[PDB]
Amino acid sequence: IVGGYTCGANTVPYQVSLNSGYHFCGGSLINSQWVVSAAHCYKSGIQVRLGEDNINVVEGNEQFISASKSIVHPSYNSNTLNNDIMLIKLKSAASLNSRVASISLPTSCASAGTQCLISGWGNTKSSGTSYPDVLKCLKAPILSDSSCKSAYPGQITSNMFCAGYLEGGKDSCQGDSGGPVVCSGKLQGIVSWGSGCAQKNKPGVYTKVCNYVSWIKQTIASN
Ligand SMILES: COc1ccccc1-c1cc([C@@H](CC(=O)[O-])C(=O)[O-])cc(-c2nc3cc(C(N)=[NH2+])ccc3[nH]2)c1[O-]
Ligand SMILES: [Ca+2]
Repeated sequence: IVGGYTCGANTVPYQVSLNSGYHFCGGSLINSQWVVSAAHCYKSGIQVRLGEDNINVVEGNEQFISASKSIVHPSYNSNTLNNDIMLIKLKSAASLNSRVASISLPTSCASAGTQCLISGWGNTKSSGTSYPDVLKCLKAPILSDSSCKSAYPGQITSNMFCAGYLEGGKDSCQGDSGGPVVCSGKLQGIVSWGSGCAQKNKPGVYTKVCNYVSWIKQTIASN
């Protein structure tokens, strides 16, 4: 997250770190046994780390659980990143509490202008890598479709939306992929891609979760 601030330990109880010997992507806890993340963060040997804050020190409240299965959306296209969503079922349920809680799925899509909270342990620099130890937060609005399409002509599908700042300096970045974009207490987006990080006129692009609600529910139901 570039241009963000320290969230404060466990202030974002639904955030998870996907670890394969190191933190590589974020994710959102949606029920005690399932997490939603991005399809391009898929790999085997994933351990889900809940209740985290400083990812390099155990401080307490952390729960490490291996993933049972990862279900990448069947229509996920790696070249366009269309349908960049994945469900990971945990080997055992997490114990929910105030530091580990699920987030709600939406009932409507959100409008441009809605303000959301984006978090992650991704790069904090737009030029070079600087990965933090604690969770970073950023408040960003959803942009209109015309501003999104002007920024990325021919690269935005109806399963994506843009959020951020056209002037640059504040944005999500690599390492943040798979994590949450929460607006009015609902999971509306998944950190997916962007051109560089926090570059002028190149906002973050997010998976439009409201379009996968029925799929999430059905897929969780049948598994
Ligand atoms: C397939 O790529 C990945 C697989 C697993 C984990 C991260 C990535 C991933 C990789 C890479 C690097 C790879 C490198 O240089 O090492 C690449 O290909 O540009 C970038 C991202 C990434 N960039 C991002 C930029 C933004 C943004 N708001 N501007 C948001 C999410 C991003 N995720 C990103 O999500
Ligand atoms: Ca820790």
